[PDB]
Amino acid sequence: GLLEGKRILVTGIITDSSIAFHIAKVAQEQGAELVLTGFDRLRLIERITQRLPKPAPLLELDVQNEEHLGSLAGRISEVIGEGNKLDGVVHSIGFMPQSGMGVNPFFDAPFADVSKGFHISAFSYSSLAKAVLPVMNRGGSIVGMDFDPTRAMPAYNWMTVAKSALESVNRFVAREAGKVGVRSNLVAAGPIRTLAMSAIVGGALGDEAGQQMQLLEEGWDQRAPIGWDMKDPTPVAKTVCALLSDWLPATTGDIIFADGGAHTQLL
Amino acid sequence: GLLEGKRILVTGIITDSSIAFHIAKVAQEQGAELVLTGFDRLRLIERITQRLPKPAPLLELDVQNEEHLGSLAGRISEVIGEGNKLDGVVHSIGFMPQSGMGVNPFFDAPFADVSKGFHISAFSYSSLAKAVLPVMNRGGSIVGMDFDPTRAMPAYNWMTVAKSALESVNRFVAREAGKVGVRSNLVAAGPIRTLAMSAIVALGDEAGQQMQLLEEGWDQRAPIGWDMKDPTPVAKTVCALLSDWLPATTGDIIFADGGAHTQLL
Amino acid sequence: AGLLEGKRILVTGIITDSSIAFHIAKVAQEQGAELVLTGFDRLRLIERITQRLPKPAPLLELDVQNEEHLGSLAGRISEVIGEGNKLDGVVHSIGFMPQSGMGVNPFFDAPFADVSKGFHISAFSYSSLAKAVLPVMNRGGSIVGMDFDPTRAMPAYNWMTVAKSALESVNRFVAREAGKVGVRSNLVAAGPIRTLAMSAIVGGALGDEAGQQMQLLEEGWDQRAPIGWDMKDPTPVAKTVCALLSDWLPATTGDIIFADGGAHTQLL
Amino acid sequence: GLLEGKRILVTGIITDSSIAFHIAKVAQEQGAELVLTGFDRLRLIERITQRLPKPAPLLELDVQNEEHLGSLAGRISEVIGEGNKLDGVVHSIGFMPQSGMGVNPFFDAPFADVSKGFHISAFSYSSLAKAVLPVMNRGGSIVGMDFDPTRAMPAYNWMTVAKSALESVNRFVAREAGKVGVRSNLVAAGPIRTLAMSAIVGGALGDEAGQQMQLLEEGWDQRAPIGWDMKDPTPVAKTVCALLSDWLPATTGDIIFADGGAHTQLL
Ligand SMILES: NC(=O)c1ccc[n+]([C@@H]2O[C@H](COP(=O)([O-])OP(=O)(O)OC[C@H]3O[C@@H](n4cnc5c(N)ncnc54)[C@H](O)[C@@H]3O)[C@@H](O)[C@H]2O)c1
Ligand SMILES: NC(=O)c1ccc[n+]([C@@H]2O[C@H](COP(=O)([O-])OP(=O)(O)OC[C@H]3O[C@@H](n4cnc5c(N)ncnc54)[C@H](O)[C@@H]3O)[C@@H](O)[C@H]2O)c1
Ligand SMILES: NC(=O)c1ccc[n+]([C@@H]2O[C@H](COP(=O)([O-])OP(=O)(O)OC[C@H]3O[C@@H](n4cnc5c(N)ncnc54)[C@H](O)[C@@H]3O)[C@@H](O)[C@H]2O)c1
Ligand SMILES: NC(=O)c1ccc[n+]([C@@H]2O[C@H](COP(=O)([O-])OP(=O)(O)OC[C@H]3O[C@@H](n4cnc5c(N)ncnc54)[C@H](O)[C@@H]3O)[C@@H](O)[C@H]2O)c1
Ligand code: NA
Ligand code: NA
Ligand code: NA
Ligand code: NA
Repeated sequence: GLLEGKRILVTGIITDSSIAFHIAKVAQEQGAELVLTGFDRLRLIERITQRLPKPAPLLELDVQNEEHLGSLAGRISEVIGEGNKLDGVVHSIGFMPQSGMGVNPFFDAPFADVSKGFHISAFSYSSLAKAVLPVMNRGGSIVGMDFDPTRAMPAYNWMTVAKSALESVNRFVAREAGKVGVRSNLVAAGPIRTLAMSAIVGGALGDEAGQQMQLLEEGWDQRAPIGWDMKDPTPVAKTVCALLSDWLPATTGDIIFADGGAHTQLL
Repeated sequence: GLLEGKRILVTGIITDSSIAFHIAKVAQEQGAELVLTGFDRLRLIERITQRLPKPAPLLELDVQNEEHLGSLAGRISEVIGEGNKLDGVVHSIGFMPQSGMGVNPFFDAPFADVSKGFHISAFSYSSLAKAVLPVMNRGGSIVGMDFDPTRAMPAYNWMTVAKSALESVNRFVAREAGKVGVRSNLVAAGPIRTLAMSAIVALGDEAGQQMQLLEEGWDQRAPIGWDMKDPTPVAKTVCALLSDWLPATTGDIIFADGGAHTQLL
Repeated sequence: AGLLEGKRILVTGIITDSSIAFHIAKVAQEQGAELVLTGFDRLRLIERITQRLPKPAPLLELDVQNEEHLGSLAGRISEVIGEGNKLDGVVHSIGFMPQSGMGVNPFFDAPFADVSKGFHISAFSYSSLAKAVLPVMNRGGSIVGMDFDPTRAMPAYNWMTVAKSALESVNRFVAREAGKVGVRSNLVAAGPIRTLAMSAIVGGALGDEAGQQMQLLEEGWDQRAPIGWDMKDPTPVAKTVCALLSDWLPATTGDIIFADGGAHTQLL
Repeated sequence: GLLEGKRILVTGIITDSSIAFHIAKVAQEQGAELVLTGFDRLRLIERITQRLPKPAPLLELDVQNEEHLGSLAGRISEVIGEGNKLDGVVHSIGFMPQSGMGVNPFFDAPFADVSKGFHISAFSYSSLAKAVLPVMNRGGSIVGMDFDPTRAMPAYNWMTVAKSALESVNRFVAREAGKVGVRSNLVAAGPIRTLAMSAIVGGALGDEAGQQMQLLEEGWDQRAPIGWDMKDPTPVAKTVCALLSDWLPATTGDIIFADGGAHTQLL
């Protein structure tokens, strides 16, 4: 297996459409031993994670909760064994209140909403790394999920701003993680049908949300030289597992695109 | 003059070393009529702005204060005249608590501090645009100050993250401002000796060595050199973007850094 | 009162009154600059075009593939501008890629000799022109070239896009050399400006599928641009070039300034 | 193995320091069956390829030679078997005449020299793809070697221009290759001590250029959060093998950095 014998923490499962669910699934198929975290809906997440190929312990983690973060490393050590450390950590956590996305006016998002979105979507990448690095092996790998924010675009609005901040945070986490021999990278994915993608069509009434998703998928698949399927998270999941493996050992502070090549083409 | 007859709002003057002070100075030399804003120490700012070439009214604006923002357009109209609008707006506002910069470890910056820095340095570019666009002419220009955050740097830490956010905010502000014929752009300046940039740093030998190497390297990398004690080239570049001479540039970043960012060594 | 008052500026690249260089020259003269112009090959026709400019200007022959033309250019410039005078600005507005490299053949089928010629004219010659003119440029001068954003692949533009990527790299090295004598070097990345060659593709020169793609590509600029984009109006591009020729961007070099309506900053 | 059962063409071996030699070594260790090509010094390359873990046929290929390119597919088919195709192709080919490098003035490099370097280092990435795509399986992978040309550098001079052109070529190759389900990507490596740059490193293209190359290497390891070892091509070879594998299946037209993270850091 690609990740045989590696112990990996996977955040961000909420439904079995979640990108983290497919990251966790491929990682287990490739021999990894997982620890999972879940936010808020722990009973529902526990049932969801039973659909994964192999059993894995589930820990509660709200990245806005400094008590959760401060106890996380010790809670991880309790489940993986006294003398054991993590080899990989997956950040697959994002949120932006409704006012910050969809057809809602960009100028009308109140700061309290945008700040919450920045906290969960960008600041928390530093928060999670700070919490887990003490229980990470040298040679380890932290990977976060990104959506290319180089250019502005409709509907993504303030979540785009949060991703721009996340990219910057990743470069600084790589400085800290490198002091202990750990890599830090983002995977910039093309669009995937998840709960997150439903936030993007927020405000659309009627068949508008469906047709907006149709236009998004059509244009992405068109630009991508090898095509793009928003219903298939497996290629993104594999890319994350590639970064969690030992096969990109000189890549850190970086962004690896898993978008079908769409961002390299203009029409 | 380059800005003859243009009415321009300039935020961010705190001393005569402020970048906004030199922007305001050059803009007046080039025929512009200015309105200034000031945060917190208004009595001191009023006296400092008397050093500018020409008089300009001063309005209070704390960009975290929604009442200040919501009244700003009406307060601008009171000073420039009933039937008049602004042609330009300069955002030269930046702040990050000490926990988010310097020798303070990146991981130890509390969220409340970083959020305040994000508010003042990135979110407020949108807030300011929202407030002034109703009293801006078509063909107008909004310019903000940037420091290239494409790569991580020691000591700048969370201020670099805020600048990464600011670049993204500018691209979305350009979409809103473009609806009314207004451009929005950032000037990415090389390092300048100001109060805000001195906050980034006295604080031990590691911080001292980091900044010397940053400054040493910037003049070295820049093909035409870089003078950290001279804000004039940055001020002129902002005036270039306020003028009518870059009329098809918006949502963009213009570098006034000696060309340093184009060179590796 | 002119943006370029008293400045002596060399403008290459005029072939018709649609040439971007023609509009650069027009605005620069309107802003008080004194121009020297260059033209390639059929100078008698180019001279009739340059008579349409607001003010008279000498025209010098320059084939940028001809090293004798390049080696004699500085002296020929000095002869027309006066013994003790130098240039303040230079505009490179020169580009060409043979048809095989811009869609008439598939990308893989363009012969190297054609592509090499396009690279020579469109990228290498920015270095060649800088070498030739820098001896007669004042400190504080400015060299500006024309770019078409090559960050992403596009239909039909093919090897010309490769040439522009090369030109962007050349500009960064010219900035190193020019900076030694106090001269800035920059590119203006313009949005598309209507031409006969690309109009032919939109007319169905490369078939109906390629025609639709080129038109969609062009239309997309005005759509993406937050302030719109007018493919028939080179004046905003001309003004931006004059802005880089002025003294108002004095700390910008090795760089790329976009005059594209903001299109490249937007994804839809 | 990461490349088990895959047939891969590797260009660019000249000595056992070549990046291509280490790509070949790791690929064979990971189960790949290789075909190798060599330019000009075929007796030397034959001996060099005997140092690899496993035997591999060696084919002559001068990428400036259109006859070599036009016969290449058939010569590949002859050695891999009638009904078999390639799964991967590695372009590890670069050259710029001395006039285009070192202390030799950038403005003085004659066009004939720069055009030759452009042909070998950038155009031939398209030429090789054109030549090999007819004998490539769907789902295959083409990988070329890049040196980040986003910013100008001492001594690399016109080779940096060639790399900027190569990055553009890669995006158009990805378009064409994507039509038949093949990916095309570059690996931007940190500096590695190889034959091509040895004279510049040794001061033979000026004492100043030698000094600047040392400063470049020192700063590269300094910037890199996980360090950079200019004598160790293994992390680069592994990254190329990662792109040849099935684990980055949604990445094309792209550039993957194997540089210690140096390019993401300013000091
Ligand atoms: N779906 C796409 O098109 C897309 C594209 C690129 C990147 N991404 C990114 O991938 C990541 C995963 O999103 P997804 O598409 O799988 O959607 P998702 O809704 O399934 O996952 C988002 C996760 O964030 C968690 N989360 C929210 N607030 C949290 C908090 N306070 N503490 C801890 N966890 C919290 C949620 O519980 C959920 O598990 C996000 O960063 C998203 O922005 C998504
Ligand atoms: N100094 C540099 O090296 C450098 C480089 C590039 C860009 N910049 C940017 O230029 C801008 C101006 O900074 P400077 O270097 O002139 O420093 P400065 O300290 O002189 O100016 C910063 C200004 O921000 C104002 N400000 C802070 N909090 C505010 C609030 N709540 N509401 C309104 N205004 C508030 C201050 O009153 C001050 O006038 C900032 O955006 C800074 O990030 C600075
Ligand atoms: N038209 C657009 O959409 C567009 C967009 C962006 C950039 N540009 C660039 O702007 C520049 C000007 O192009 P244009 O649109 O005005 O087209 P154009 O055909 O009018 O100008 C190209 C010029 O190059 C000259 N030239 C060609 N070979 C030469 C040689 N051997 N020696 C000297 N001069 C030579 C031609 O005589 C002509 O004057 C080019 O670099 C072009 O790539 C054009
Ligand atoms: N060494 C580094 O620091 C570095 C960094 C990044 C990328 N790269 C790139 O990696 C690739 C491999 O170079 P290297 O450093 O391993 O050096 P090398 O000297 O070991 O390999 C260069 C190869 O190019 C081949 N080549 C030259 N002309 C050719 C032609 N006409 N036809 C076919 N092959 C030809 C040579 O035979 C040789 O095998 C090059 O593209 C180089 O630019 C190298
Ligand atoms: Na496609
Ligand atoms: Na310098
Ligand atoms: Na538009
Ligand atoms: Na280091």
